[PDB]
Amino acid sequence: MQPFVYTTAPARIVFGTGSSVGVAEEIRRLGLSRALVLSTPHQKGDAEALAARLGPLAAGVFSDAAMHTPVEVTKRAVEAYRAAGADCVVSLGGGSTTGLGKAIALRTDAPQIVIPTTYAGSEVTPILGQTENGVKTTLRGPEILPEVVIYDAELTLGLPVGISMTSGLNAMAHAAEALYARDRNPIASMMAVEGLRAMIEALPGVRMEPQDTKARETALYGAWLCGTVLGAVGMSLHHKLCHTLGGSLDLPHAETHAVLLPYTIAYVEQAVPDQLAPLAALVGGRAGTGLYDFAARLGAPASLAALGVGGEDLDAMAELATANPYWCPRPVEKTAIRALLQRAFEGARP
Amino acid sequence: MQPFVYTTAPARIVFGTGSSVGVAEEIRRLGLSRALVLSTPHQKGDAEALAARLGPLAAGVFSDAAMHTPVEVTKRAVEAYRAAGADCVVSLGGGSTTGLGKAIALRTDAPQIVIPTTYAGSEVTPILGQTENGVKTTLRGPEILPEVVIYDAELTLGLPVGISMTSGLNAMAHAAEALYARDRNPIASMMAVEGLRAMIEALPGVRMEPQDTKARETALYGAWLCGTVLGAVGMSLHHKLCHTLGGSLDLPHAETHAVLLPYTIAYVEQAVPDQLAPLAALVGGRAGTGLYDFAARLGAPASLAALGVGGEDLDAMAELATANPYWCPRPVEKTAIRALLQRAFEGARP
Repeated sequence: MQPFVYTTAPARIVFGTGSSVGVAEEIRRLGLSRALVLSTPHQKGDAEALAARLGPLAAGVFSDAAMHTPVEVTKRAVEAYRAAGADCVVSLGGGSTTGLGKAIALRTDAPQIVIPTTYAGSEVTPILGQTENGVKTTLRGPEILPEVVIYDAELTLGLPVGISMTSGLNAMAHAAEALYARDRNPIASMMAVEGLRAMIEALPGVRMEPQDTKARETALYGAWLCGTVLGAVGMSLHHKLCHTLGGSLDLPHAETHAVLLPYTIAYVEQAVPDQLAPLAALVGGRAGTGLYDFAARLGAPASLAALGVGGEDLDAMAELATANPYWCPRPVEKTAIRALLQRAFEGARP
Repeated sequence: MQPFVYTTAPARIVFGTGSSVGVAEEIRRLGLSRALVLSTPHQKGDAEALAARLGPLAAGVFSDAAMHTPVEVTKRAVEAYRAAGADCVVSLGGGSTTGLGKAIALRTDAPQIVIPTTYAGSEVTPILGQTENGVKTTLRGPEILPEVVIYDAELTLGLPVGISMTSGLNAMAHAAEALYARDRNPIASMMAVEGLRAMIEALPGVRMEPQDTKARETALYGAWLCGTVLGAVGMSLHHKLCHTLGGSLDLPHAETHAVLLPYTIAYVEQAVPDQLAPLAALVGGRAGTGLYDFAARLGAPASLAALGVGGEDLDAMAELATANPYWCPRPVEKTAIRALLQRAFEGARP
């Protein structure tokens, strides 16, 4: 056996269809009483309805969360948190909403109750990416990890199919990289395999019937495990490239994951195919090409060209990706990253 | 899916052969500097050798750890801890030594760094048993769960084969009951299966070659996961029966588990075969009868009669077993418990 470290941090994860009826009780369980409910504009009404349900337990709604968690928006949200007299945040939504809550927590020590409605998995990680002056940078710390998460699959029925598929691939990216992360361990790897298995089973079902509560519950269960293993063992080249392009080119985030994943996994698989073998098994092929084929079954975008990236962007992106790199089992110098980005731009099978 | 709550607390688990060289580093990482090193009288030499190596970071050695964690010993240990200006404990050795550290932690808030040398699994539970002027008590709480565990298989090579087998079966019992816990969750269940797989692989290897570090590492990995699930979810018939029956008759603890497990698992398996299916699949298609066959493979005692129990004792045991009502997936009824005890007394196939 390879040596390892396995670490747990304090968290309370509530999982079940209809579990979101318990938001009030979870606020009270923390000894708190004035939540700022957070959303993007895409779930503004849902946030307002939740705030109304909370009554005296809601201090207000901030519905302006933004992709890539830009510092300008965080500054507004913190001012709103302070002015409202809030004592916690309730983050209703996807990864952008969770990210805002984390950015507020970093600045204010606000406890977070997160109600995820996508497969981003941010709700169970101590990691925060924030964008400032065209660069997204990541931080990790106990201040960032949400105290409480409420998983209610009924809240995912309305997630549009397209973003359901690419958010699903975003979840899979977490688990795939967990298999070869610097801080990998056998339990995180077991959980990563189960998360991948769940996503591979569920996403085609969700595509076939977006209102299928069984397929939605399986996908959300998978996303929980995929996010958990990201939080536990960290990340590598794939996440670095997503953060680089996402931040700097303002690319659609889940879509960037979906497009890059077959290429970044194919690259790493050349060096550690044994570590990626369990993923290769689940996709019924090689890990990289198998992901490309699976993403095609889901109808996900397959090229960076489809995301509006220009060939002229790639040099700068390859250079930026070598600043503050994430650990990788293969060397990831600028020449190699540029070639990988060229492959992803073209969108052909790895 | 069955809804669940998954709660974690802070813990760092360091796993690897030779890892015990890293105790100083773990004390430093906690920001602590005055460790009271704990042991039994036998491991006094080992404890003093560790304290010497710790230099500035050791406050002293207390080497009077005793079975069942008697309050008289704890009082002397706490007096030593407080007089030395200690700020944590290092619990080197068996379950008794882990218990002493927990008893000190209860009273002093001492962080615990546990270096287990057995399969007790106490190092990853929030449970503490104590004896006070003869009175055995059990408590549980977050203050009891050790902050740090260092698993070094090289420290387990001296565990005699007999107790290795029966304590290994006792560890498996935690995982088997975790699969049907009232508060079962997917992470505890995955851990449970993995712990069972590890013990099923390792224990026969240990029996063949007790000095084999590969088999020993796998067994210690199994013990960690089985202890973790003991710590995470509620046990049931098997544990309640071993506790009451072993406690009342002062029967050898691990041996009682080893004898009863096939029968108690068989009993529950009649009602919830699907929950035990992941275990049944590891032991030939039926969990209860499979565990009977597996235990025989290890040379474990196979009957209550082999543990000194007489036919005339069974009535009283059945009364004790049904004296204190608790949750089980199958009704616990005296008639069925009588039949279970008779089968266990005879050492017959379940």
